[PDB]
Amino acid sequence: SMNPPPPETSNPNKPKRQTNQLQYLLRVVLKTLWKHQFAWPFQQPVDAVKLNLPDYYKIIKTPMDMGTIKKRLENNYYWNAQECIQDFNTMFTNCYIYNKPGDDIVLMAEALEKLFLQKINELPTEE
Ligand SMILES: CC(=O)NCCCCn1c2c(c3ccccc31)C(=O)NCC2
Repeated sequence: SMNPPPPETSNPNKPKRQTNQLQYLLRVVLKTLWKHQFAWPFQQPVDAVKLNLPDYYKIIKTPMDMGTIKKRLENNYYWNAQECIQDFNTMFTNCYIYNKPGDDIVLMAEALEKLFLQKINELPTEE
């Protein structure tokens, strides 16, 4: 029923790159999803305490959220686009794994994931 530490957003000994696909992931993908009317449940780690979800971190062992992803992008945590794409997919999958099918939160994730897929379909070829 307690919150775990959040996912890592800083690690000096992880090698890093700043690149055109990662720049698109920030400027196009993350920013598109972040501004959406259904983004708010996804903008920070799940607070299982305040939200009264004592089983959340029993079920979800790979937490991920857009606040973490935004920090990772802005703070140059990633080596490649696939790492970031994986974080988005983990976020969506967690939502579908935890929640009751058909609930509002699932519909919210689906709306964001539709846009995610639309944007990553046009991920640029690397420079
Ligand atoms: C991103 C994520 O999966 N968070 C965990 C659930 C957070 C609490 N919560 C819920 C619903 C919901 C809807 C909107 C915000 C928070 C919500 C809803 O539809 N079913 C009940 C749970």
